[PDB]
Amino acid sequence: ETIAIVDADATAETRSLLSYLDGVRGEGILFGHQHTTSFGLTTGPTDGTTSDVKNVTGDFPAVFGWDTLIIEGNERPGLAENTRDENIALFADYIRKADAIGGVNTVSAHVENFVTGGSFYDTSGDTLRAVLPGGSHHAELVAYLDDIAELADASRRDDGTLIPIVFRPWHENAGSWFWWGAAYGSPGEYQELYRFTVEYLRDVKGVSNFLYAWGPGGGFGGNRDVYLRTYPGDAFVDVLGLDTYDSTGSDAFLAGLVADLRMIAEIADEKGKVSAFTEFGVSGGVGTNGSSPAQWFTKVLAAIKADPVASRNAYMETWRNADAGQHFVPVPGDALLEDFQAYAADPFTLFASEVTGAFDRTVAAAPAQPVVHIASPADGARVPTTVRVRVGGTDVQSVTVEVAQTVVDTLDLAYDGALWWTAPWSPSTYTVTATATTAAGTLDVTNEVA
Ligand SMILES: [Mg+2]
Ligand SMILES: [Mg+2]
Repeated sequence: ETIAIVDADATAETRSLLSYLDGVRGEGILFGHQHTTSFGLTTGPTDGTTSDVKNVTGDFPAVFGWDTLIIEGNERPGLAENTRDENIALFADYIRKADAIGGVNTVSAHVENFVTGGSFYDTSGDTLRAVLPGGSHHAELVAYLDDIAELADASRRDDGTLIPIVFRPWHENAGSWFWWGAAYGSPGEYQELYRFTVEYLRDVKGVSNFLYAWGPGGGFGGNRDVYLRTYPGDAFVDVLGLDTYDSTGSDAFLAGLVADLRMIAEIADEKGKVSAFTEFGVSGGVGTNGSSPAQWFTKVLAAIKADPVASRNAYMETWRNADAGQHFVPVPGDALLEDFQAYAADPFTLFASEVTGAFDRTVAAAPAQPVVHIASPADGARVPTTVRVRVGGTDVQSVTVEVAQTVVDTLDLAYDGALWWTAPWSPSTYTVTATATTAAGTLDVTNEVA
């Protein structure tokens, strides 16, 4: 078997996981839970071995979700008193335990606001643009990504084998609740953020156990044009996702959801990639500060199962069981408990003990697709600066840039020794076209800038 994978030199276990995730589509959907062994309402103090899901269904989820907030010391097992390095050691320990249980690990990144010192919910500071290549706070993103690379390398089985992780950075960017969202950067600025993240981890740090997930949000009504507006590209994404919460349980909701789920499944099928329901749940959760829409879990599942295309999604993850006010997996006292248990007992939903042959497959990577993109200035950006061009997946002889408004400037770039071909530029709508002469032929790309 030969598969399209973002990291063409990913570990055998990592290519196996991507193979497994595609093959499971339409046969069964893996249930996922965020912080499943680190936050619980029925577990007592957590140590990476107990889960609310296990306690109420008799099995751990098939997908264990985590966050880089652990590294920051803002979420258990991470502690604010700890160094980032000991938080990383705790993080890797919990991933190791999940793997031993038989689950698949996924990691999101609720990244701190580098500019303001605030949280991921602080949308001031112009932080997205500040962390892009050439940005005033770019070094801080680099430091943050180094910690992630460190975590990836610490995530090893007892025998030394790297545990595959589905890394899902910069999620829900079609909305504006996070500082990396749609109101704080053009689609092109977001794309360069995502591309840089992949390239820094894979190419500069040599991370080999990552699959890359991208999930811009939910509620697209099956509109591919809106959904793919911020699509980073085939060379950057392994898993296409969708994040949708509801508390109505209405026919209108389920119809819109099915439309989005078949949309992502079609796109993934066409591209030879995987699609997944990356986040789902009752809005506000199922606790005292949430809702109990009648039979919500089984209604969602029935709507998915009834559709032969919508059901072609590898996993569906719900959110963290923080406290009585805010939790997403029902516990005794919650009206939705029995319905979740019914959802869990459905043969279509897969839990930890039902995950088999995920990591031991023999599969080859398709050769990496050659790419060129202008990292600065990003498409849609407002502009002395440095033009940065990335050429990946091939040997490069030269890179030339033409600025047009009629051509007003021609730049010959030089390789910087690590990532970009660059040149100085001293600049009402410019067109910036990069042309790379490579061993895979001529590649070009055009960014439009104000
Ligand atoms: Mg590598
Ligand atoms: Mg089941």
